[PDB]
Amino acid sequence: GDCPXKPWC
Repeated sequence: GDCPXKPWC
């Protein structure tokens, strides 16, 4: 759920 906005996303 860490997306969007994430580097590993």
